Amino acid sequence: DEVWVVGMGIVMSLIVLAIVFGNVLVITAIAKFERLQTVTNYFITSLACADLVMGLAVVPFGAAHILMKMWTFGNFWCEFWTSIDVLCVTASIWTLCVIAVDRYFAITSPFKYQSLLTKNKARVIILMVWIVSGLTSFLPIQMHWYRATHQEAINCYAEETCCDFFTNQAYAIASSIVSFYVPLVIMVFVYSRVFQEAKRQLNIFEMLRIDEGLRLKIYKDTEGYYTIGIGHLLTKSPSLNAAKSELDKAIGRNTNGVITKDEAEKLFNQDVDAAVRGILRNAKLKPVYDSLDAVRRAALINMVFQMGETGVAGFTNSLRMLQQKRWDEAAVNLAKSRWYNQTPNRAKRVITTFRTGTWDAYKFCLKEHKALKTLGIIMGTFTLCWLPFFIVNIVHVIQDNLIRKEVYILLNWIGYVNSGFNPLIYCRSPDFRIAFQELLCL
Ligand SMILES: CC(C)CCC[C@@H](C)[C@H]1CC[C@H]2[C@@H]3CC=C4C[C@@H](O)CC[C@]4(C)[C@H]3CC[C@]12C
Ligand SMILES: Cc1ccc(OC[C@@H](O)[C@H](C)NC(C)C)c2c1CCC2
Repeated sequence: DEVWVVGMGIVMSLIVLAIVFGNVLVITAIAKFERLQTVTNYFITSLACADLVMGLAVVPFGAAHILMKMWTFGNFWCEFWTSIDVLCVTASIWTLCVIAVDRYFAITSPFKYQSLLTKNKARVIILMVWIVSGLTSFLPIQMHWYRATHQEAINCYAEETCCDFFTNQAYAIASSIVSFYVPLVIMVFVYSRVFQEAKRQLNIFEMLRIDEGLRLKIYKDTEGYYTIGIGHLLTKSPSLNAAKSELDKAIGRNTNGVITKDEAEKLFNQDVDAAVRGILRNAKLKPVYDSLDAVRRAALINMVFQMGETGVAGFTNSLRMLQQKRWDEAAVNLAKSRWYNQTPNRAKRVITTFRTGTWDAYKFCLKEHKALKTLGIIMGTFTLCWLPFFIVNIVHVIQDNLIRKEVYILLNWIGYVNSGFNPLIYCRSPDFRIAFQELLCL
């Protein structure tokens, strides 16, 4: 009825507007801020382009097809529109598969979080995805290879006002597997390894980068002591000059209370090295360290880094039970300390690491790991929005009379609405957040 059509009209207009605004913003943000011109964001540009082309050239014509209950745009635009629709989905899922693979080679390289690809190579990859997926999208449609031979389909082909996507089973099966299932299966398989590797490759340096933070200017501790870099304690003296001298001495140049990322990592290495040397020189800590596994050793190094060899050595009953592998018993004693009261968020992560012997407490804490999670969210949400439609479509092939037109259209629009979601997910990135407020003049 009238109220449903007008109400449907408003909702669809907002979907078209949300997709277009959101995706133009992404493209603009990457194009204007150099810090965002990265290989990963070049693939995100490929994905935002598909979503923009979806939002501008696909969804408005689909909306008009639903509202008008017919196709008023002619047979040529009908086949062309359908081809663009398929291209936008094929290109998107292959771009996500490329991201997964790129992230895999990155995490399994000594560079860890940087692409092994150059921007030129990445551009050529994107161009290859779009050309190939465009060839597999447009050719079977223009050539009419997709066409079904039943009368309901045949009548619809000859009718200029009918643009119902009737396809033969071989086309529906073949194009779905190659254009959607194969890249999806590879993406989910490869990206689960990326996540596995980020947890597996967690070390003491990332653990402390997480706990201590990074500051290139002098700041105050929890104890209010002058610090810089990754928890590098400068002096217990309440003089900023005393902190500045000690800094100038450490680095070996006129720092003026500021250091480089190169200098921050340099001090950090010495500190972590000293913590380990201090453990190996302590009679009370060395047997505890020898009995611990790789992960738990990092938790112990962390404590020595924060409190010092002597401080940790005082936890005589905890250390005894760490040695005796009585983790939950050690955890209780460690919780019943001044250390836990002073730094509860850090202590709980360290205590958890001692209990589990895993990195689950440091899961998605690093900014690079947070970027990986964001990319996983993009992939997970695309899959959730498109898979019900693709399953129902390949089930309509096996069992002809499954569910009706209204369910088929609904599930396609679930997929469509995904083109509007990605700009909101990039809001997770602080770099993207700043870019947006800058472009939106907020
Ligand atoms: C209907 C069809 C033909 C239109 C498809 C639009 C085409 C022209 C778009 C979609 C995705 C686009 C690419 C998206 C990603 C990048 C990375 C960017 O840093 C340089 C350009 C480049 C390589 C774009 C070139 C143009 C491109 C291939
Ligand atoms: C290879 C491939 C790629 C994308 C697909 O769905 C997109 C879907 O919005 C369809 C085209 N829209 C109709 C409402 C026109 C499909 C295939 C195979 C059939 C379904």
